[PDB]
Amino acid sequence: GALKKVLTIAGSDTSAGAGMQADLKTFQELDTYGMVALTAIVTMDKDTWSHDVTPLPMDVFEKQLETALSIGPDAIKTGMLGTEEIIKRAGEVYEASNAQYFVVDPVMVCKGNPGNTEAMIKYLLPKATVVTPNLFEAGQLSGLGKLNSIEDMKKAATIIFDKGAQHVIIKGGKALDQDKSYDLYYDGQTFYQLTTDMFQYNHGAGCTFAAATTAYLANGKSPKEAVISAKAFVASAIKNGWKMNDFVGPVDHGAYNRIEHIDVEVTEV
Amino acid sequence: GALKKVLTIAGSDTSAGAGMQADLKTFQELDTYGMVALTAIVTMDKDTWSHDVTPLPMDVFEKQLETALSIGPDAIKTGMLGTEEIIKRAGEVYEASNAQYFVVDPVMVCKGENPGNTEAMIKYLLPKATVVTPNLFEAGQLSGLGKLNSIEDMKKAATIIFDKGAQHVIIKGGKSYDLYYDGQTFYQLTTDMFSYNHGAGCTFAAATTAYLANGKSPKEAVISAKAFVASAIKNGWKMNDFVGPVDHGAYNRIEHIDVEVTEV
Ligand SMILES: *[C@H](O)c1c(CO)cnc(C)c1O
Ligand SMILES: *[C@H](O)c1c(CO)cnc(C)c1O
Repeated sequence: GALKKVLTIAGSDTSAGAGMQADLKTFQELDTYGMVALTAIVTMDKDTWSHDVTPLPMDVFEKQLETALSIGPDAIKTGMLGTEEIIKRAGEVYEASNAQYFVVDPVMVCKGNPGNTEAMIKYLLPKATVVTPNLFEAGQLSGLGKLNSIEDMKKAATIIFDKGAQHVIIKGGKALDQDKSYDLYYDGQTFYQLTTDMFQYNHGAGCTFAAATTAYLANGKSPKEAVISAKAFVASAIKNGWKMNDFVGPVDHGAYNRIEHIDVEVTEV
Repeated sequence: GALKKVLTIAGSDTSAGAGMQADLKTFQELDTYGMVALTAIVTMDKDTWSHDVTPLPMDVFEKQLETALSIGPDAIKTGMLGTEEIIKRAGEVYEASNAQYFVVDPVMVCKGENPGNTEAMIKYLLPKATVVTPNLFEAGQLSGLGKLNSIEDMKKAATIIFDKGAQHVIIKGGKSYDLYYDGQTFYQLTTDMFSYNHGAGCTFAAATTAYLANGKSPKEAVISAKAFVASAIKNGWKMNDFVGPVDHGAYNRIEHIDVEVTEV
């Protein structure tokens, strides 16, 4: 039947591994109609790879929103938002829409502000179907600071959930363990640990995971299935990522469908 | 082997049917690594679908090109360029890269809705173009023939545009004829006729570009891109009362449509 319409409110990653590029790519891979409202443009210097974030004026941000909103998204994802104004508006449009799914990837960092954090806490967490911080973002969102363990991650998730998020996944990434990738998923009742092997290039892993979750929810998976299916999606992308230069390599967003499925072990902790 | 890297220099079609959205989606469908240097942001009024083109500052345009060029595209496509200076830089970045394929979709109009720009395309892009993909209006402008009303006028247009330096020319007729010309032979490309065609041209040029990057001859790339876009068109859907985009994934997901090829 008709493609589900999935909007991302996000920034452009010129390198095309992350940000709106990941979102659109992943939305397409998962057979949904992808759309974007750009908040910012990120570029990288040719010699050093230093990032430059160029914000987009609010008037064009709002023009993009009006269009994308008239089209009627079934699910919304947010990525790099950049300002409290934008953060606040991202929240407002979700509520104003007929969308049933709101996936918040609380971007703070790229590979290669309590201000925005508080605005994220205030305006986004209470409407979030799923929120997907990495280890660093989870400690900020929870106000616990540096999380060192599965049990600290459990603490962070309860705190974030109690601030309004219906479902929380914290990516433990290379910080928690480096032989295995652990994420902690929490739904208010039970803590699930999600585990896959590690092999290697993971630029855009985060966005891709949040983008896949949104598509999976748009297409009818429960948040649990959606998160688990997204972890598998991104694990394959990560395994088959490629070297772009001396600083970075993107995930291969098409790997799950074109190369292989990777097993995600799920356990209660 | 590694994913081929394909750059599009284009604008954002907020409706996500055409422009860079169509490009990236098409690029992804054809197993290539798609990238974009954004030239502008196109938005549409909710009530009238009036297009508003917000250009991006030239400084951010150039920072995006610097990053895309360091990554090293295997192929470059152009879409909406908007100014004669954007037109010139697009050609220059093609020449500066090690890219072997330059596909120019000389966009002048959008589904739903400067001859100085037309002159700029003729001077800067056409001499570098592996493939140029005008619709009927754009071909009449690039050729200077004005409104093309027949396969004879299209043949003339294609000859003129080839003579301006484009190596392969396809004029989309808009039954369902496209005219392909390589300098030696005129091939009429046809399928059955199917109105949710928003982004068909971008998708066609984007698929052409990916096919070329993945090793198909220009003839085969065009024929393959036509089948690709025909499926997308056939499976387009109604977005609102003004427009309906093509289904970029329809070739892979839904069905494969045969292209009839005939010399003319
Ligand atoms: C950074 O690379 C990045 C992210 C996080 O990976 C999200 N969005 C944009 C535009 C980025 O550049
Ligand atoms: C128009 O919708 C359009 C075209 C031509 O189809 C190309 N690029 C952009 C950004 C557009 O909006």
